[PDB]
Amino acid sequence: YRYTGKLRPHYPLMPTRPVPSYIQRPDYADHPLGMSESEQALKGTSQIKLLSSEDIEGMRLVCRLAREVLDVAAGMIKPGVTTEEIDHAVHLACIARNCYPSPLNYYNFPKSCCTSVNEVICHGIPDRRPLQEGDIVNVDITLYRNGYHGDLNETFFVGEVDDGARKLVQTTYECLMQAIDAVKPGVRYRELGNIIQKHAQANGFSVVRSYCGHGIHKLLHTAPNVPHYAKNKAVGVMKSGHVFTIEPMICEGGWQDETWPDGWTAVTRDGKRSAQFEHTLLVTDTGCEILTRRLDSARPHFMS
Ligand SMILES: [Co+2]
Ligand SMILES: [Co+2]
Ligand code: NA
Repeated sequence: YRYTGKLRPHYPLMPTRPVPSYIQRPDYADHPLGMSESEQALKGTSQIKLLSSEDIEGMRLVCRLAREVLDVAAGMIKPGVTTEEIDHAVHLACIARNCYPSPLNYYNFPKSCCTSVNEVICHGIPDRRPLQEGDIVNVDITLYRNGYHGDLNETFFVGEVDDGARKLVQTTYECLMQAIDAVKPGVRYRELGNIIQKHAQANGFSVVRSYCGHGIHKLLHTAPNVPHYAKNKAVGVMKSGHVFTIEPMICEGGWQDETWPDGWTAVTRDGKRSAQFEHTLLVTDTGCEILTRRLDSARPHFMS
């Protein structure tokens, strides 16, 4: 394998962390290949759940808890901390809130969150590498509580970063918020990619194509499929009670991605940096509820 950049995996990984049996587990947790029966049984549909009041409550709860866990991780971002150390703290924080870390054994994914550094686009595997001054790192938190998943991520600065990092991360956040600001009943899912790419391109950045936002609730990913690039073919129309993510991945260079031999880590083919932000959203009649929002600050962590 030829690496696309400077980053390398730092093995071995610490042994898999167990989750006490009293925490309720999603179906894939105990599947030998981490496949999800319940996702399989809805594999290939494009019908979008309209959430019940019970569902809405379940999604508010897990999404609030997911935010608390991201906030734990955010508190640890500094030079010298390894992504495995972050993942360990995330693992314990999920358990402390009676949640299962959704990534863990999802299709045999080995860790309890995704940590994506620099040229990693998404799905980086926490490992023994200490963060370096100048890095950018995304932590993507998914929790499972009482049958529901919630999903968010932020990109963070590790110490002082260069002007390119500041611009990439600011622009990515702007793309997310512009997309969120358009969400409301009657809007086509395919429209969000138009808004995102327009802002990305205006700032000299490209938009990852191979990864999309997604429905989420009792399934970790389901309809709708939500591309972040212009003139996509996404199917469907937003309706009150829809819940899905918007999670744009923006790149300094080209949009092309490839996967490491680990089968998870997605990287820019050119080795240039990529940043991401994600919220889980619930479509309401005036617009949407940002289920994963910060409650105690107006702004994401990187603006500190
Ligand atoms: Co997501
Ligand atoms: Co996510
Ligand atoms: Na990155």
